[PDB]
Amino acid sequence: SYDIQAWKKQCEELLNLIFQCEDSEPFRQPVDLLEYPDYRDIIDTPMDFATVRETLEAGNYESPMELCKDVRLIFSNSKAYTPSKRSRIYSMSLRLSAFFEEHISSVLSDYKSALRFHKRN
Ligand SMILES: CCCCNC(=O)N1CCN(C(=O)c2ccc(C)o2)CC1
Repeated sequence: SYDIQAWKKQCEELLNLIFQCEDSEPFRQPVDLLEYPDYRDIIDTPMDFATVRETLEAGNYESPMELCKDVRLIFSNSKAYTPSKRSRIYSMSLRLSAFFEEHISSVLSDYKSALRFHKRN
């Protein structure tokens, strides 16, 4: 399965599944600084799933590893901003992270395998 370009549509489909998850609602658009006035005191690099989808559709990811780094930043931002491990929005992030990691692992493996096959000779 050595298609070097296959990751892009695989990531589009996984983003569609994440947008159908009720657990993604807080992560679909940038944090409102009006409602969370201290957000940018703590978070130096905002990230949301609409920004990830737009970056992918612009052709501004070279690899699924770059997309994976931005999605993991959504989750690390939620962990850094939460006042408690028992917060609603943080708990939604942990379930969504487990779902994302379960589905991205084959996308990364197949891409890296395809690149190794491309350089085989
Ligand atoms: C305007 C449409 C939604 C915008 N998102 C949004 O407001 N947030 C999601 C990110 N965030 C957190 O990760 C987080 C962790 C713990 C708590 C209370 O928030 C801050 C809130």
